[PDB]
Amino acid sequence: NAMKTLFLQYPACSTCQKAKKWLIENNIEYTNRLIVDDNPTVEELKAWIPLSGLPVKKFFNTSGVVYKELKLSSKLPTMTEEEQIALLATNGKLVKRPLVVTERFVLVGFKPEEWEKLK
Amino acid sequence: MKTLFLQYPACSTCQKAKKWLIENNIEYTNRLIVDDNPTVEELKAWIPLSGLPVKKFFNTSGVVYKELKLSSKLPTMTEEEQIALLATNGKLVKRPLVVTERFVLVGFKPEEWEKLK
Repeated sequence: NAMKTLFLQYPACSTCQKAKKWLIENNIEYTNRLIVDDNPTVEELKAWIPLSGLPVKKFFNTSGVVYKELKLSSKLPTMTEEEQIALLATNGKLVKRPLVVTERFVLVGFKPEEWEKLK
Repeated sequence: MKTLFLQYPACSTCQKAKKWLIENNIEYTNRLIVDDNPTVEELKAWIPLSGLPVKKFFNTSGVVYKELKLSSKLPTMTEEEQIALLATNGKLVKRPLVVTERFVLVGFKPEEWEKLK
């Protein structure tokens, strides 16, 4: 069922295309979602981050221009998780992509070694 | 290098960890995590190596953790504040910890300790 795997991406992004190619190659049904047009909300981020097992900074798009001009490189430490999550929910360009969300795990960016948990 | 195995004798998960390292022929050096507690310099290097949030290095069954309501508090604290707290006393740190040059493991999840060859 495609409703059990949520794929959040930005279609012009090069890592996304690769990931999407991998999901189809591997026969994984999923539900598409545009991370920028329909950006993660606080309530989502607050469920997705713990499931990912990763630091909240790992959910930042550090290749982004929006990241760059808000100087988040320097600012992120000085921010609490609450503040970092609140920020993330304000702009989808700020969120790492792609993300895949399932009931048991969340994957951040495209790491084929890790995306195998979906098989 | 040495493989530090930081633990608390009376803890049953550390006991399970130790049992697993011996069973699986992995060479380690025992360290008492309470008596010989992780320093700020150790935490600042170990935390990046584990790939976990700083949050995950807290002993969630310790007395300070519970009495300070550290589950509701920790997200209101910066990484640096969390590390300075963690360094104050060994009973605050999640156990067991295994430390090598390549990586750091926190708590005992048998599948993840596969990295130890």
